[PDB]
Amino acid sequence: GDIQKTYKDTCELCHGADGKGSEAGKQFGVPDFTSPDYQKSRTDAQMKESMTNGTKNPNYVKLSDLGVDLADLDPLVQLVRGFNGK
Ligand code: HEC
Repeated sequence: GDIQKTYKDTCELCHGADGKGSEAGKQFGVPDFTSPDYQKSRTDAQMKESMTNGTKNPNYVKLSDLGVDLADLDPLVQLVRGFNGK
């Protein structure tokens, strides 16, 4: 549905259809969302902080700069969690 469409349209280019990082995402330095070790290293609040505020890393565009509806943040975090263990 709508959240999966948003992921396909403005996240998958970097994060990949499998969450592991496309060739582009690996060039930019995405994490591996399928890694259980990566997943458990971040709380949901920490993910949301990065997505809302940006990080120290100049390669990461905060999601409001991508134009993403702020109401999509929580479901996008849940979608990212969905890659865990795949
Ligand atoms: C390339 C241009 C990207 C697009 C489009 C999106 N993301 Fe991304 N993301 C990217 C990088 C290079 C990184 C790591 C380095 C950094 O920029 O900070 C990330 C990181 C994330 C994370 C992890 C945050 C954490 O605290 O561990 C999440 C949860 C994330 N990205 C989600 C995400 C979503 C939902 C996107 C579409 C709306 C999206 N990203 C786009 C690179 C790129």
